[PDB]
Amino acid sequence: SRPASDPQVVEAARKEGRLIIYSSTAQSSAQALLDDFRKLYPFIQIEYNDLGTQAIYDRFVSETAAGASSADLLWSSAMELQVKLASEGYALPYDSPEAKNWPANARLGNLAYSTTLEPAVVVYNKRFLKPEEVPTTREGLARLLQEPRMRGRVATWDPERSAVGFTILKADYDRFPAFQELARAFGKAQAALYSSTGAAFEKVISGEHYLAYGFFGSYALLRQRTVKDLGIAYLTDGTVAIQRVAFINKRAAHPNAAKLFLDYLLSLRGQNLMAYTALIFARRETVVGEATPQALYKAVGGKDKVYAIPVSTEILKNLDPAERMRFLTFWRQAVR
Repeated sequence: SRPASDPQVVEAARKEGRLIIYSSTAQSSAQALLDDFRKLYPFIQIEYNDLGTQAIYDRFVSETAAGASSADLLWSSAMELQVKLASEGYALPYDSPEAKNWPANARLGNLAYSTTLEPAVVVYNKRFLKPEEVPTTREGLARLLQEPRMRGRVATWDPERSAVGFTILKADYDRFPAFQELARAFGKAQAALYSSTGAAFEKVISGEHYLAYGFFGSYALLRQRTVKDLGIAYLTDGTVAIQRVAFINKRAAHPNAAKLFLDYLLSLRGQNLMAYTALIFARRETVVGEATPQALYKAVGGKDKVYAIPVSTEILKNLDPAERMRFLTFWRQAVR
């Protein structure tokens, strides 16, 4: 199919001829979306900047303050930092014709959009933990992490170096009491903390760690295709899902190309490519592939077991000084 972007937007994008993206989405995961978008619009040259979540925010803020050339479109899993920018005058307001059935809690009006529904999962090395040895609950994981063989064998986010690590672990801490017992077991097992999914996965795949907690199901599914010893367990006591937020730079030199790419990401065509080929867990329910809401809900025991972090200014509470102090003070004491 073809995204329902307005014909006048398509022609204005052709005049621009160019699209600059700042994205946290691994190029390995995004590449099939970029390639399909270029098939749709061969007259748009894409510059894809694969950057850390904190670095996107810092660089966009600096470039905008200096009046400098910046991104047309920002796409990031650090939901608080995306919602912060889009609620502070950095977003081009645009009603996507592809987002008409987006729930209100999946969009910041016309300022920013959910593009995914990606679970925080457990990945493990099947050579060292068999599927049946991996518990699917926080209390069961706390129990496994008491075992001497697990000491040195756990990876999780560093929520002080990854903005999305913070998004995920803060939401886990807020929603699941059992997260506290688990975080103390991170301490017991001397969990190593990583600022990126790839650094954690590299150590699970070598076997330096047996298990990684809290990383994206999308990246786990894509890595599984080339690494057969990679296992994925879905939490059945409650799964946190992030929504990667896209918005258009208000000061985009190529606003119309950004509109076409945003529409593409929200379209059936783009969400189906996520679900089927990129193995990015899609936001749209009416998709076919492995990385779908249907598949996620089946793995966790139902939709009610998924806490989907909303694309809302309410989540800026996570950036409040008192709220970061409570979370970090507890976190640092538990995992030392």
